Amino acid sequence: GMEMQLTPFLILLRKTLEQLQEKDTGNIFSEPVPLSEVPDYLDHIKKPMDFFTMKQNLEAYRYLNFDDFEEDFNLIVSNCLKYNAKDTIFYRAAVRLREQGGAVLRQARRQAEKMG
Ligand SMILES: [K+]
Ligand SMILES: [K+]
Ligand SMILES: [K+]
Ligand SMILES: [K+]
Repeated sequence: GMEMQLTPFLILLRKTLEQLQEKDTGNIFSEPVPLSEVPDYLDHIKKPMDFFTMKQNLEAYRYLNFDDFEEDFNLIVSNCLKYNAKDTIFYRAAVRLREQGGAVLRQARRQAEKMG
């Protein structure tokens, strides 16, 4: 709302991004999928996303609401489910990350709501 301040909001997103990365204990989503090694990746995936790209977007002031930040985290998970077969560790790690990251985002959303 009209009382929310830029700096406190961005510090909340920086802490939330660190918490979401802490849940990716495999470091699967740290960096963009390398297209030289996975050349069919963009056949399936229209908007690649990863935690490094999210950190760049955050520090470029591209996240000015909570839902745009959440949408990019959800894209990390949804892209992994789309590309990888259900029997893979990567697919099951993305399902887990959706669960654990959802809990991180619920606590962070309460802090955003208290900024008015
Ligand atoms: K990590
Ligand atoms: K992936
Ligand atoms: K599953
Ligand atoms: K899911």
